[PDB]
Amino acid sequence: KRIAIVGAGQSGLQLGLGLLAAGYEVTMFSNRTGEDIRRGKVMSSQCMFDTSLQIERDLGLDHWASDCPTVDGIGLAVPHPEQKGAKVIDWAARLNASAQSVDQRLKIPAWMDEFQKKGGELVFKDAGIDELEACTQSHDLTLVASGKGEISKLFERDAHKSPYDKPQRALALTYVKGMAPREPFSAVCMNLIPGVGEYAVFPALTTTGPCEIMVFEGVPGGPMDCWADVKTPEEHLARSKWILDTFTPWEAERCKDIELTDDNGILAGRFAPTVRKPVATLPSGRKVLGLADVVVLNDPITGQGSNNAAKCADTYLKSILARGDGAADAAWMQQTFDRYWFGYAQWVTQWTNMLLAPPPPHVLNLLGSAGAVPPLASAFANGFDDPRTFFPWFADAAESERYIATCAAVA
Amino acid sequence: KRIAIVGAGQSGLQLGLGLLAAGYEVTMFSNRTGEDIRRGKVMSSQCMFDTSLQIERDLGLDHWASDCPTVDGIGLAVPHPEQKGAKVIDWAARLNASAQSVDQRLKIPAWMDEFQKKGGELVFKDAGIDELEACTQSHDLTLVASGKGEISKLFERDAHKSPYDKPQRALALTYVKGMAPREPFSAVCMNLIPGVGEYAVFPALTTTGPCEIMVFEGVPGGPMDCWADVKTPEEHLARSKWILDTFTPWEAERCKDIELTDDNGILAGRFAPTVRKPVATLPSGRKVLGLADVVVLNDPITGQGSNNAAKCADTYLKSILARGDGAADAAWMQQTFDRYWFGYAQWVTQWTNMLLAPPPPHVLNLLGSAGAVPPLASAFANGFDDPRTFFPWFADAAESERYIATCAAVA
Ligand SMILES: Cc1cc2nc3c(=O)[nH]c(=O)nc-3n(C[C@H](O)[C@H](O)[C@H](O)COP(=O)(O)OP(=O)(O)OC[C@H]3O[C@@H](n4cnc5c(N)ncnc54)[C@H](O)[C@@H]3O)c2cc1C
Ligand SMILES: Cc1cc2nc3c(=O)[nH]c(=O)nc-3n(C[C@H](O)[C@H](O)[C@H](O)COP(=O)(O)OP(=O)(O)OC[C@H]3O[C@@H](n4cnc5c(N)ncnc54)[C@H](O)[C@@H]3O)c2cc1C
Ligand SMILES: O=[S@@](Cc1ccccc1)c1ccccc1
Ligand SMILES: O=[S@@](Cc1ccccc1)c1ccccc1
Ligand SMILES: O=[S@](Cc1ccccc1)c1ccccc1
Ligand SMILES: O=[S@](Cc1ccccc1)c1ccccc1
Repeated sequence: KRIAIVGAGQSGLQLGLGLLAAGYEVTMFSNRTGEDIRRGKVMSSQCMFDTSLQIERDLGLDHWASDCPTVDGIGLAVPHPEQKGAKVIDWAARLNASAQSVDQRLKIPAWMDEFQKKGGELVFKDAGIDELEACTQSHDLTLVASGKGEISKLFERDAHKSPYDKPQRALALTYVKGMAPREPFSAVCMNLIPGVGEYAVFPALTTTGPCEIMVFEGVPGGPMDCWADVKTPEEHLARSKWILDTFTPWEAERCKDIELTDDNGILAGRFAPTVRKPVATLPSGRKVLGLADVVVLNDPITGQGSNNAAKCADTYLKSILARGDGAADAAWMQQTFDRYWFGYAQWVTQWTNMLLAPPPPHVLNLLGSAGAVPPLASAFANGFDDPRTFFPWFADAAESERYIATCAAVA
Repeated sequence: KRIAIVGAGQSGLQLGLGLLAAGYEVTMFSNRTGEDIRRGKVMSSQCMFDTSLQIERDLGLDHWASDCPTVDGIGLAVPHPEQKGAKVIDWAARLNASAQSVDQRLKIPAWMDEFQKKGGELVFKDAGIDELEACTQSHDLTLVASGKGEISKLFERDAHKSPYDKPQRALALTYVKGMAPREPFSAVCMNLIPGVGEYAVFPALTTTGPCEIMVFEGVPGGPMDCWADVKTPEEHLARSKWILDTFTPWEAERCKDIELTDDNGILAGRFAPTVRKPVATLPSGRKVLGLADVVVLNDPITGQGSNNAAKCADTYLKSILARGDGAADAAWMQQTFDRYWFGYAQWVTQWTNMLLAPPPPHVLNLLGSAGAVPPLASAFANGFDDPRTFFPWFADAAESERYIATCAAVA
């Protein structure tokens, strides 16, 4: 009934807090102080859809639900190749229930505070193998929940579940104040720039209050792979506006008076999508279990990492509670991951990895048809809450045409 | 905020009770009295796994949880072709959480009583088109939850989702007292008789207390398609013992003193697996929405119909609550079904329909390997709680060999 978790992030803290509430003793390692997280760089755009939000609600952890702006739909626009400044696709659909984006700079430090208040043992150290060897002698189970930290590479890359070994997009985030609110409802406003990349923007809550988060993804080497020469926050804001002016002038109209929320409300980087084997064996021969981004890491193009992290921690918590006094051996660890992967994450991952590649004709047809077939637009919007619902019609041309027909018949 | 439901069965009553608890007005049509259901023929073997049981718990509807025997694992046996009376495969695995089988003869009438007590309007009539036309003028939404009743055929068969148009098994149930309990834990004891059929048995709760339910499925025309000449309860019990004596003598050893729980604790029949389109249009042009077995009907070989019914009613209830004052139009109806189908039921249905066909070599290899690889046996057992977790390794030979390797590595 003693659990150790290395890494104080979304999944690790959600799990630790749920374990404490169930009467477990929990040790957690953090490599940063709460205040340094609050005031440091942004980490995510963390748009969480209703199913993930509800996992938090059910643990009593939705502390910002009233203050965080709701995200009430999804929109998709595509520039018109033959009409300057216009869109050839431009539609939106309401989400059946609101999404919300609460800055991890707010959430993770507040959850660290709650974790201590509820009796967790928070240990401050940049943990390595030595700490894992110690934890595995004093605890019944040790999890690594370290996200994109270097220690995550202790787990073996799963080549068969990882089609990519290089970054597929150049990423940037810009948190801003002063953006014209979307009317008549808020949305994830997605912009697909063929052969170039993607821009998405939606309202969120950060450390200085409500904002909007601009999310940029660029095909590497293309016109939106444009962050290498950006060296200051001012240059970052300027490059953000330049992208909108150049590729999505309809969005630039909302941005005449935007400012950064704070100089650390910016990010640029890239990584290869990666799936890893969940059980790592230490030099001693003892074993540790990987959680969330340690074992399933996706590009943010589908906005699923934090959703995955909440759903992964829920599955792992349920598995721990069901195990009782049973051994937390490698078999149990593997079966816990397997339920997450085969039951859910394989479909999130396959969908995301397909979207990173150039869209085949049947996908462009789906995106266009959604603008004239509102049930299909709704299927797209609410698929973000459970990407299993995209299969098999998103990936297969013949199935896509059947689903368009089903949607048109009830429009 | 007025909902009508035609058919007082598992899904219809679960949904109606959840709607009443959320403040809706609910009208329900039943074609039988509660007492006639209690004392009539059995309808199911209704083995419900933990996720389905939890849906009921969360609605406060688990009224028999303490009295119903738990089912704590799954076992699989296959007769040895070259050793008389022996098994070439014989293994078991524990379920991570208990399953339970509460006779629908107990549950449905008790839930009808609760439905009235909680303010539902229970109307007694064999409902037809006229009642649906009336309901759709006086209610905001009308659902058909009539199971295998004739009115279910109002919904159009979905040929593309229905690979079969004929029964694939001859079915029978026998509820008995006096069976030797399984030691050291209870289980769904499955017996696969190659080219002949399947026998499964597990403990349950019926109207005279704890029992075991014998479940027989026979390839049509084969040795276990053997119920046509059975005309009395005594002949039914005798034919049940004959199957065990002939094909599974190890199970017959537990059955030396079995008796029927009651003369109506028997069933024999068959049906074609069928998927239907969820929106039916009445002569008036008004529309009704199908629920559970009306739109997704599977053979019982995987024991999923009641599980599907609980999960379907949960999805539909969530969709209704999220809709608020939004129109309950055909688009919303279709999207509600689509989330159930693409998110979940398509995988239950594909798995079940594959199992009805003769097993390919890689499946026989999986079943044999599970006897020597306990993590793989556990994957099989707990897959019954969420059949999504069988994909893609159950259906594809190359993926099956990868998963066997994953399991063996942590054994
Ligand atoms: C640009 C960007 C945009 C995104 N947008 C979205 C979005 O809109 N929606 C969405 O759902 N997801 C989004 N994500 C993904 C989401 O942010 C992550 O998937 C989520 O944070 C995963 O949670 P986790 O618990 O696995 O890791 P994290 O929350 O990253 O936590 C890991 C923690 O462990 C710490 N750590 C690392 N190494 C060690 C060590 N050795 N010892 C101790 N601590 C250590 C790290 O510092 C970090 O604090 C986005 C990601 C990026 C990069
Ligand atoms: C032999 C057998 C064994 C099974 N074993 C299992 C098992 O182990 N595990 C499992 O999970 N599932 C099992 N099932 C499946 C499970 O019993 C059903 O899938 C489940 O009952 C579906 O619930 P439902 O609400 O859709 O329909 P039901 O529970 O069948 O309810 C439909 C109700 O509507 C009534 N009705 C019909 N027509 C009308 C009308 N015109 N007006 C009013 N009322 C009407 C019917 O009389 C019935 O009472 C089994 C099924 C069979 C046949
Ligand atoms: O992370 S962005 C995905 C993206 C889109 C466009 C340009 C960059 C990134 C997101 C967030 C929530 C829901 C959907 C998308
Ligand atoms: O309905 S039986 C399936 C079956 C097996 C063997 C012979 C007949 C039928 C069941 C119940 C719960 C879980 C698994 C199987
Ligand atoms: O990839 S296309 C457009 C796009 C996707 C994600 C972020 C930005 C743009 C898509 C759009 C909606 C639903 C599924 C896929
Ligand atoms: O169809 S085979 C054997 C069998 C299945 C179902 C009812 C009786 C026997 C199987 C066994 C376990 C898990 C998946 C498939």
